[PDB]
Amino acid sequence: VKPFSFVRDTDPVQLVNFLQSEHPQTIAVVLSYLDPPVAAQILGALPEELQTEVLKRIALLERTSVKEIERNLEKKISGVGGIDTAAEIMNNLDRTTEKKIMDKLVQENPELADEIRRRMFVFEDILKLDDRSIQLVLREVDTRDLALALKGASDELKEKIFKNMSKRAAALLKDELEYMGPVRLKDVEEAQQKIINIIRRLEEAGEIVI
Repeated sequence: VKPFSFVRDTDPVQLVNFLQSEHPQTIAVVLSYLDPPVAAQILGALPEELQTEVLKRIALLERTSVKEIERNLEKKISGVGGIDTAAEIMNNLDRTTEKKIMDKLVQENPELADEIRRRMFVFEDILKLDDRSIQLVLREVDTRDLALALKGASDELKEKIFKNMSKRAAALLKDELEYMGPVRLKDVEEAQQKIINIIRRLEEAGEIVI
């Protein structure tokens, strides 16, 4: 079973009560093991002074120093946490708290802040992109992944994507949808994740405009 799994079984406040007086690092460890919405809920309820530091430690969980990297590597060779975890927690925080943590990271860890922000991109964020960028992305997506990803998108996002496809691609997509049928929710999920990865890569290449 997974560590800290008894957390959803534990009380609400007594939970924040104990974590409050623990070392930030110890806090980072416990939260990085929980479902993000749960972690975001706890994080936002922690004393303001711990929020940023704890979020940063979650982001750099086993990357804190060259020594830590060297040690962790050796373990895996012989016998959790990270940027994604942090970004997922930030997406589930209330806007206000999220903004405060991001503003501080921008000031003290500008790079890490940038890694987290870019990792925070969700499928609906595609609505933030301009039409040209969207077309750029579409050329990198196969018909089936697109169809799957769309079964989990808002009608508005559906539209903005459609009006940006080539006539031939749109026809192929429509065909897929017609003979696709019901699908496992997790397929819709990885399809969207796949498109998101394409976006994350196209911006690392500095060719994606918001």
